[PDB]
Amino acid sequence: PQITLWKRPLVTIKIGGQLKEALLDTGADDTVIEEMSLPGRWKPKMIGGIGGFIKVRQYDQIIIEIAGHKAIGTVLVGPTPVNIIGRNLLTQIGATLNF
Amino acid sequence: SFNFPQITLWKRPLVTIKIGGQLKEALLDTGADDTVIEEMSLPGRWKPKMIGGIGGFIKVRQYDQIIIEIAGHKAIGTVLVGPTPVNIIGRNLLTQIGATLNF
Ligand SMILES: CC(C)(C)NC(=O)[C@@H]1C[C@@H]2CCCC[C@@H]2CN1C[C@@H](O)[C@H](Cc1ccccc1)NC(=O)[C@H](CC(N)=O)NC(=O)c1ccc2ccccc2n1
Ligand SMILES: [Cl-]
Ligand SMILES: [Cl-]
Repeated sequence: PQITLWKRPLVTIKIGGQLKEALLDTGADDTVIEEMSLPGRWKPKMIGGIGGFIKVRQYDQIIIEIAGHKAIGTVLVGPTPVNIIGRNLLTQIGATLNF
Repeated sequence: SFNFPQITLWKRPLVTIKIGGQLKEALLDTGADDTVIEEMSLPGRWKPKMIGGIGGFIKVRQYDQIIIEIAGHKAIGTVLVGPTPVNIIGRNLLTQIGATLNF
């Protein structure tokens, strides 16, 4: 619960019965995780980053545990190089950025 | 506090920065290794670099030892200049203003 930024802020997540590592990312609007199957229905979405846009699958109301905190919300699945926890779920677990 | 704000993440964590004499808005971004600013003029030597993120890579100019004011806090470090859609303050400078994640 107090994470400095001299290293990447990586945490463990539990999603679709798997443990994975993910990046706590205040610069991401959305949560984007590498290809895997999830227990739900999806719809298409386009999202942008540095370097253009990618197609992802949008899964709503997904149960995901981040550093032991449970969230239930939208997870995007697509060709990201790193699993990213964005503000939609950072807010659910009560994360803040402090000076 | 006003001098050391606790920033909630309901909205994008945007702040005012001053760089190269100019005021700009930038994103405080714990998920970025580097600080990347839109095309602008900076002094000194630079070297070309490729940096990547979600969509792929962009070519930037790397400048070292740049002074930047971030929400009124002084930080010095490398700044990459290039075709980023959003100015972002990455971990190399967030550490210099004592930023932490808390939950
Ligand atoms: C994740 C998504 C919802 C698409 N949002 C974003 O990606 C938004 C888009 C915004 C507008 C365009 C400019 C970027 C800002 C902030 N970003 C969030 C932002 O936090 C984003 C998230 C991220 C992390 C790691 C890998 C990829 C993507 N970081 C980045 O784009 C930074 C840029 C940099 N410093 O070089 N990338 C990295 O720090 C980084 C780290 C490891 C990597 C490994 C392999 C390939 C690329 C890698 N890039
Ligand atoms: Cl959500
Ligand atoms: Cl630096």
